[PDB]
Amino acid sequence: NLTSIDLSPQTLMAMHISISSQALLNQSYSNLLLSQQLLTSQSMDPGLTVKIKAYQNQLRQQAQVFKQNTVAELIGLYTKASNFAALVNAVNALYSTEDPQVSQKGAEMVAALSDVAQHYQAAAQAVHTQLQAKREMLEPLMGNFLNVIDAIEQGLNAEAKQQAQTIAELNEAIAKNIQSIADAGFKAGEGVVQLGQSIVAAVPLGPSDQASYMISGIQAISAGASGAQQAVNELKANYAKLAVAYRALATANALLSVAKSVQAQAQLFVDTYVLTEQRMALLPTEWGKVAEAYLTAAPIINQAGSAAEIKQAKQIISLNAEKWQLFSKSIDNAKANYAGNNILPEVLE
Repeated sequence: NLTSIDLSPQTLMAMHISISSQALLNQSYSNLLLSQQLLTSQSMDPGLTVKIKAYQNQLRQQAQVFKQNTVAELIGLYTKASNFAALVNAVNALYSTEDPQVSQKGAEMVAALSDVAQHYQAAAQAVHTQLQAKREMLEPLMGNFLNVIDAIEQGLNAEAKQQAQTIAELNEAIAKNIQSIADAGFKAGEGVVQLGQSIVAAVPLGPSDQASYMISGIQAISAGASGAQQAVNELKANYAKLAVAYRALATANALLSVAKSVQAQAQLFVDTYVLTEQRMALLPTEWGKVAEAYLTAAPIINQAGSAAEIKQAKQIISLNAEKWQLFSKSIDNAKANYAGNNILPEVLE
C-alpha cells in the first residue's frame, strides 16, 4: 500500500552538507598553498633545497587541479540534485487531478526519475573514482617528504629536536583552531563561508638573496564577530608562539624550518582531501537508494485507482516535493559558497 512509499531525498541533504564542509575548507587550503611565497634561495644545502622546491612545486600543481577542475566536477553533482528537485515539482504539478488516467501517468514519471537517479549515482561514482586516484598519489608524495624531514631531525642535538617538536606541536594546535573557525563560519550548511590569510611567521636565511622565507597562514575574517571567539583568540596566541619558535630553530637549521613550514600546509591539504574522498564515497550509494525507492514506489502508485487513493497519492507527492525544495535551497547556498570561497582574501589589523 501507498503508506510505505518513500519519494524523499533520504540523507542526500545532510550528505551534501558534510561534503561541502571539507571541500570548501580544502578550497581554502589550496589557495593557501598557491599564495605561499616559493623558496628562491640557492645559498643553502643544494641537496635539500631541490627536495623542498620539488615538493612545493608538486603541491601547487595538485592545489591548482583541485581549485580549477575538482571543484567544477563537484558543482556538477550539486546541480544534478537541483535538477532532480525541479523534476519532482513537475510530478507535483501533474497531480492537479484533471486527468482521468492520473495514476498510470504518475507511475510512468516516478519510474523515469528512478532512471535519472541511477544516472546521477553513476555520475557521482565517476567523481569519487577521480578523488580516490588523487588520494593514492598524494599520500605517498607527503609520506616521502616526511621521511626526508625525519632523516634530518634524527641527526640533530637535543636543543634542536625540542625547537622542532615545539613547532610540530604548534602546527597541530593551529589546525584544530582553523577547523573550529571554519565550522562556525559554515553554520552546518546555512552559512556564507569566508576565510582570510596573512603572514604569521618568518625564517631568517644565513647571510641580497631571499632575506627571509615569509610563512602564510589562514585567518578568520573578523577578529571579534566570528562565532568561535575562543578559537580566534587561541589562533592569535598560537601564531605569536609559532613566529618565536621558527626564529629559534632558524639560528642553526634555517632550511629545515622552511621544510617544516611547507609540510604543515601540505598536511592540511592532504588530510582534508582524504576526508573529501571519504564523504564522497557514500554519495553514489545514496543516489542508488533514491533509485531503488522510486522503482518500488512506481507500481504501487499505479494500483491507486480510487478517489481516496489518488487524493492520498497527491498528499504523499506534495509532501516529498517540499522536502526536495528545502534540499534545493541547501544546494543553491553550497554553489554560491563554492563560487565566493574561490578567493582567500588578505586581512589587516
